[PDB]
Formats: sequence, structure tokens, C-alpha cells
Amino acid sequence: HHMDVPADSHIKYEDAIDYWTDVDATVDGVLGGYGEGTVVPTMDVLGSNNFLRKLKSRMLPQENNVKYAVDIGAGIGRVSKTMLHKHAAKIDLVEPVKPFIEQMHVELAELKDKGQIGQIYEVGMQDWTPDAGKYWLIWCQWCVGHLPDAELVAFLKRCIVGLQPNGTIVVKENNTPTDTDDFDETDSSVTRSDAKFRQIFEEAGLKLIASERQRGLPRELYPVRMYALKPMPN
Ligand SMILES: Nc1ncnc2c1ncn2[C@@H]1O[C@H](CSCC[C@H](N)C(=O)O)[C@@H](O)[C@H]1O
Repeated sequence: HHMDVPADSHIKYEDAIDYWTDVDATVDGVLGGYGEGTVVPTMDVLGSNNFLRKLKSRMLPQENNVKYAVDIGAGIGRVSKTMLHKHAAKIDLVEPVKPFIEQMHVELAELKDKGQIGQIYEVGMQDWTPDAGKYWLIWCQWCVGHLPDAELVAFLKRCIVGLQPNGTIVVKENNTPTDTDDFDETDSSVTRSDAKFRQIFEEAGLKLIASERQRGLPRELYPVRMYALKPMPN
């Protein structure tokens, strides 16, 4: 109704950046205290690796391409350092927060020695456009809540342009347990329901080819879901 203010109306990019710029540039920092002294990094990587294994038959490169990925909302590069580098031929990263970018050069040093890091785009995803046709995989994890719904639809539409033939978008994010989105004043982001995600994916012209629950996380955390998305055919 005219009286309701949507959860995503409260998002302010500047407030998110102010929060994250003061977060420690460590696994503990980006995971909000659920670092290597907890099960979370290990479970997260296992779940993502299992998801990509399930998806292997859906991700064969076409038209002479190689497995160029991008790590969206990358933080200090944890997902690339501990997971994506095994799957990908080359990795770009998108991250707006400068202390995180600076630490990424340390975290990713061994990958840089191989030339496996292409470009680090120091930008919010809302202002980023992939090069057309570049990516085999666009991996978005624990970051799309920083964009309101309309902006997230727009971002996903730009992602489609950035996909190789048979490229894939993965979104690995929290879900609220009910059909009402939650705004977090801490990081100026929304947590969405599964139903909201499915609406957004449809509006963006994406088909859901897999939806899997991340297992093994502490019960006090929101559920986490992995979504694999392909553009709808013309
Ligand atoms: N508008 C935006 N666009 C892209 N990333 C954003 C963003 N606003 C915040 N972020 C980033 O989202 C990240 C959330 S923490 C998760 C980091 C990483 N995906 C991992 O799983 O380890 C932070 O690095 C934060 O700076």
C-alpha cells in the first residue's frame, strides 16, 4: 500500500561502504566472525565445490572459450583464493572497498604469480558492466543484498551480456525463512526470500537450472542457497 516502505528502500550505498571500509580485511572480517576457527569457510567451500561439480555438465565451454570467471562482491578474494581458482582458467574480481582490494593483492599473490588474475574492478556491482561475451561464470556471493530489487534486476541483465555462449551466473546468498525481505542497518543491505529471488531472476530474463541449500552452517545464521542461472533463449 501507499503507507508501506519496502525493505530495499532503506539501502544506501554510502552507508554500506562506510560499514565495510571499517571491517577487518580478513576472513573473520568478511564472514562477520565466522572465520577459520569455525566450520563456515570449510563448509562454504565444500558446498560451492559440490555445486560446481553438479553443474559440470551444464558448464561446458563453447565456441573455443576457456573458463574465465568473475568473483562479484569479492571482499579480500576469499572465494577466489580458496574455491574458484581450482575451477577457472582466469578470474576477474569486482569489489568496491579499498582496504579489501589492497588485501586482495596479498591474499591472491600465488594466483597472481600464475597470471590467473585478470582485472580487479574497484567499483560497486551497480556501476559495473562486464565486457560482452567474456565470462564462463559470474559468481555472486554474499553481496547482492547491497542492491535494491530494481538495481539487482538491471545488474543481472548486464551480466547476461557478459556471458560467453553457455555461460552461467551463480548467486550464493542468504534467504529469509519467510516471504518477507529483511533490511539490515548494519551493512545497509537486504536479505531476500527465495520467492523474491525467483521473481528477480525471472524479471532479469534468467532461467533457474539449479537451487541447492548450503549445508552444515551454524543454526543461528540465515539459510544459504546456491542458485545457478542461464539466460532464457530467444
Ligand atoms: N554495491 C556493492 N557491490 C559489490 N560488492 C559490494 C557492494 N557493497 C558491498 N559489497 C561487498 O560485499 C562483500 C560482502 S562480504 C563477502 C565477500 C566475499 N563474497 C566472500 O564470500 O568472502 C564485501 O566485500 C563488501 O564490500
